[PDB]
Amino acid sequence: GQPPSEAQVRQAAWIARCVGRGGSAPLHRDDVSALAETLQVKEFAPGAVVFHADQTADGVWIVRHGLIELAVGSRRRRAVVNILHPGDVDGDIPLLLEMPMVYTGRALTQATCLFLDRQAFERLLATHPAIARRWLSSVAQRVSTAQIRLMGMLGRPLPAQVAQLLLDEAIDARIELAQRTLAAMLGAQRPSINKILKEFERDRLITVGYAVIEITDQHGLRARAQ
Amino acid sequence: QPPSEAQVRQAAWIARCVGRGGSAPLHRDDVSALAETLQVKEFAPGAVVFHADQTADGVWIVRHGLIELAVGSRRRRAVVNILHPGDVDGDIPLLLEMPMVYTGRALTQATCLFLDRQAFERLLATHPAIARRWLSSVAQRVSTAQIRLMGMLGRPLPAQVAQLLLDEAIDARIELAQRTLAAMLGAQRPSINKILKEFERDRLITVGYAVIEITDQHGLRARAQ
Ligand SMILES: [Cl-]
Repeated sequence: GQPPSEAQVRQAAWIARCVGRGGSAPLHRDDVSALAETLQVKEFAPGAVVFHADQTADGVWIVRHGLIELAVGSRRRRAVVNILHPGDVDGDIPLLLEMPMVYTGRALTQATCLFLDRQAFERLLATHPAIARRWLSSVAQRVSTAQIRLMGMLGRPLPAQVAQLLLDEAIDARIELAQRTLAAMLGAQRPSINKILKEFERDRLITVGYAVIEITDQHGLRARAQ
Repeated sequence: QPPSEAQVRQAAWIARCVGRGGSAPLHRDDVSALAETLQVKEFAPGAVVFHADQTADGVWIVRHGLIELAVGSRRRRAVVNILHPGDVDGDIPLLLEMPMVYTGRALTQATCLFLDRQAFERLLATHPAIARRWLSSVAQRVSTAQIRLMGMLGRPLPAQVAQLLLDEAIDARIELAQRTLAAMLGAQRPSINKILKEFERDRLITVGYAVIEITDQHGLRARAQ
């Protein structure tokens, strides 16, 4: 079929940069344990949908086991914008903003997610001050981190921006994003991005693979990021 | 000697996360109830309320007067925002354990209320409605800025300028230096100056000394695309 619009990809990608991670998790795993019988335990076969784009955020999802792919568009030509690992959290900030989810989460491997519905979420915050307080820290961290990344791109040459984006996205020196998605995140023309990546590759800074990019010279790439 | 473009840009976008009105974490009734908790600070014009690069050690609520937010040496200051009664600042850097990134100076006689770190934690620990409202407030304030930044991506500069003027306008008025407008867009003053003069020739805006008035909102929205 057809790929989603540049606008849809850009919006999904940057909003997906506010997901909760290890260092920014709103609940400790021990808090999660204590919520047993309140959290709903959901199992997912590979390929199964956890939540749908454009549907109201009606609770908080915690990844417990497996990997969850975040993507926008039709399955065949969807744009992957992120991957959630065990401990990661999504749904809470859009709930706080009374917004729908703007991408779809699907199990990439056999997965278990824990669901805190809206009512349970409100009750938790109304009754547990320490949990409310850590949630506030988490939200501040996650949204500010995204903002600061957008701010930092401004006023810099595009190759510096691409270099910086790769460095920021890399996990174990790997960026698992399509070139099209990188272009969308930077508001850049796709041929412009291709040429930069090709130059970085020629200069032995990166390797461009099958919708993944490998960093081969971190210090050299840091220099391009200025 | 002046602040750098990156300094101005950073301070300006951070200043766009100030809590105001519906987005403020404390409403007027909360502030009244916190009378014997909040420290009342009085200022004369030119007084420094808080300094760039200093540790955020509490939350500021403006009660009376106007507070100019700016970066750079005093003589070469770039103004990035004005706080008005009801505005709340300092809470996000406090939550992040980060420094203030701009200096607040009183423009007028001013009264600010200060909720120090210890009082802030005690409030959050004992007031569930204010704790829950703070959560939504931080999310809303920063996301609103995030959305403005996202919406600039890949757009032509004249549309960005038109959109920024529309977003900044209070009662059709924008009080920022052209160099600051340019820094917020990641651009240089001559580029912005050329665009504003063309907008002014088409009777969309009127341009003064660090002040722009919108005179044709429909026309300017058209340019914002
Ligand atoms: Cl491409």
